[PDB]
Amino acid sequence: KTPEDCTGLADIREAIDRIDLDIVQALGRRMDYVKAASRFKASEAAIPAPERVAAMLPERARWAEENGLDAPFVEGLFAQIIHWYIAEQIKYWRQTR
Amino acid sequence: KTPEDCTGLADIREAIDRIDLDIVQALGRRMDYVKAASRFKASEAAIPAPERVAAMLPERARWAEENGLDAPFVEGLFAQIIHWYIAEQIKYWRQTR
Ligand SMILES: O=C(O)c1ccccc1O
Ligand SMILES: O=C(O)c1ccccc1O
Repeated sequence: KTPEDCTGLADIREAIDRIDLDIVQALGRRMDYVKAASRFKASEAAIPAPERVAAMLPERARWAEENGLDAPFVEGLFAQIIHWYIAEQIKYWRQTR
Repeated sequence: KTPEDCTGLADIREAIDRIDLDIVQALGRRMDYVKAASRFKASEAAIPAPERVAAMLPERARWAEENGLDAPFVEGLFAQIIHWYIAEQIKYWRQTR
């Protein structure tokens, strides 16, 4: 149901649970691409790609802005996420070669 | 392209940007449902529903477990997301109710 067709918290919570599961499934598939990424790193030191992160974060802020969400909170959340995936990628690189 | 069909970082980053966009879009729609939730609350006090949050978090850990992601990271990320939405819902309630 749309937010305005929701008759109570049962409806609201079904939709929220679905959206959050979608997010979890996307973060899981995100990990697949991050591991695949390590095939195109020339060295371990290539992994963090700070210029790439610098480009990503304002992009995510813009998306926040365009979707009616506080840009600082979303951008900072994605800073945490991206740096966490980087850390995982390093660990994965080390463990698989 | 699938992670395994990606032929370089150009392909990897296209898919990651698509995934991160879907996540921002989903957080955007989630906000609509959180604000709609408020017309089913009594005062600033019924808003945080601690019994609801407590059931939510290990459900999110489980989904992370089933999607091959570190469960504390995902559980911790959602504690952060959920508590920020509660905050926004209180602000929203003050502003409109
Ligand atoms: O996960 C990412 O988005 C990322 C970005 C830059 C470098 C390494 C990474 O894992
Ligand atoms: O955003 C939520 O998931 C939430 C959960 C419990 C209480 C208030 C809320 O906004």
